[PDB]
Amino acid sequence: AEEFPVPNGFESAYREVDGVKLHYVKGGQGPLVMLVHGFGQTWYEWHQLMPELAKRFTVIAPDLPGLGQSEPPKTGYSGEQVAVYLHKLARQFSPDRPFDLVAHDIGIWNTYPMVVKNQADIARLVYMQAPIPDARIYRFPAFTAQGESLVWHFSFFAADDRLAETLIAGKERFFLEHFIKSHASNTEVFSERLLDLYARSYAKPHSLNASFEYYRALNESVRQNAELAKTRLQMPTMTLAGGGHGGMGTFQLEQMKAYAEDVEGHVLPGCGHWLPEECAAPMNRLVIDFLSRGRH
Amino acid sequence: AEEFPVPNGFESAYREVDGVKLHYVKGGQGPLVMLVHGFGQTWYEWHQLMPELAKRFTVIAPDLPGLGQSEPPKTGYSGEQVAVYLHKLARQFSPDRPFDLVAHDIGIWNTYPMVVKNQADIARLVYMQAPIPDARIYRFPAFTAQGESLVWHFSFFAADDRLAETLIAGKERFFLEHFIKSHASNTEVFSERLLDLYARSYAKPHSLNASFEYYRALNESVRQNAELAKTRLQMPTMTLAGGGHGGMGTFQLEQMKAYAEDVEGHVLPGCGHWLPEECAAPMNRLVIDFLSRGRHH
Repeated sequence: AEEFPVPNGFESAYREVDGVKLHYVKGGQGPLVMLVHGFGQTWYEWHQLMPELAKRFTVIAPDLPGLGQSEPPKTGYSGEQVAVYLHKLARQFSPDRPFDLVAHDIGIWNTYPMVVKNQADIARLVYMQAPIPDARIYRFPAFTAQGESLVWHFSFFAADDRLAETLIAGKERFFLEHFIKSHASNTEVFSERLLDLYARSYAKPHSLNASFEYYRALNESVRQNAELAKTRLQMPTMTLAGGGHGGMGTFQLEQMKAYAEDVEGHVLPGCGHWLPEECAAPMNRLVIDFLSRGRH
Repeated sequence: AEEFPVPNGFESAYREVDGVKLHYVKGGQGPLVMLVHGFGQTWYEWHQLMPELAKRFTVIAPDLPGLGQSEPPKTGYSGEQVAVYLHKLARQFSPDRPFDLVAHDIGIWNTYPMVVKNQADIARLVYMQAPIPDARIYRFPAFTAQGESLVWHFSFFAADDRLAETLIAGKERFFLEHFIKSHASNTEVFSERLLDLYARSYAKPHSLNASFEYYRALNESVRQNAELAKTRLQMPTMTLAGGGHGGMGTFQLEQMKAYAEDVEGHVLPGCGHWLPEECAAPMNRLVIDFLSRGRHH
């Protein structure tokens, strides 16, 4: 059974990593690029970028532990714990060569520790639309002169008593449409058909719970990254952010400059949080061009 | 059927104000003190203070429009619109002398405009445990290094799509217990009986909606107050805030200093947000003493 349609020529498969069965979709030939999705979504957010990249790269897009068709992690949900699974998975397919990494939203949280701890394994890096967990996240506002803020959901999802799961259970389709569209500029791309696909996946009880456990571990990830960030990233990096409603704007690049020696950033106008869907043509172009500076 | 038990010597009653039927509980004799409750609660949060205060004052505790047993407003939920109802209600009972005002949480939002526009009508003012709506509210953090922050609910409640009503319906008791305890230092004061009473009240569909419409009007109230605040408050003012988990700390007095010429403040250690319940005895004493410096009975 497949929660989302696999693009022609790709395979849907599983790989046991440290006792956790991870789902992924893989296609193409050449050096490896791993694409890591974020909250509210699965590997499928990459499905329009994957065929283009696969003309030059071996592309793998896993489901984060507990989300999509991947089993929950056995260690924990902090960035350092989850990054182990993702690093080992990539190195199964690229054991003797560095690979490229693209990550969106909490895909950043779940990959930054393995990037900084294994810099020689990462050829090039693309991060989009979320802060790396650090003290800057405590400076975002709870409420803005326009209304709900970009990251008030951090508190909602991290609250104890299983607050978010208890309220959202049975209402997952309603909640996800509101969450996605409230963070979008080009809302029209989120058809009811596409929203049904994403909602059915994260409504699995273990996936709804896994979604919020990433936020329950966020302060631990901040504490982890305070130590790890004493070492700057040395490989070529690109950041992307939306310039429209729901976008991180200039924050994405400005934070990354504290982390990376070699970084270029782009703000995409008229685009919010969901870059692969809201602004597929310019985002795909930027990613393909940046990764194609390396060998393929 | 009363939603909450009425203290001995008090009456539960209704008055029509601008076509809206407002519920209140009233007792005592002497100059008028109006006590205005906040989110998650009703007039009943004042039920321990009211009999003490009624020894020297006429005490009235209304339900905010749409909450408790009061009809929703027919104008809107911004501070300036709601304050009209509360001002006119007070004037029905104290038309010839200024009255005192005590407000908690969004009771502040719903009274500040009528205080600033009708200062001759306000003898003394007590505000506790919420910012006056102004630009300062945009500085509170979305998330903290210890977990959820004090006012992320501003965004949750103001969200469109009836986000809050839709997620909380069928879970009203669960949500209110979490909200109260996450903003409290002393949770033991909230018995199962008391939580049941508050949950049943705000679970009424029009009251659940009304609860969040106050927040959907919050930016409008901020914009209204930006004009109103050009006139400082001149009456004696006291602020109270909790010093414990859920409390506003020094923020309450420090904000009020920008609004009021004559202001004193107290921070109560070991108390969170729900001062009339968490720290009833010292809160009651401070209010009674502050109001009894003025003329009473």
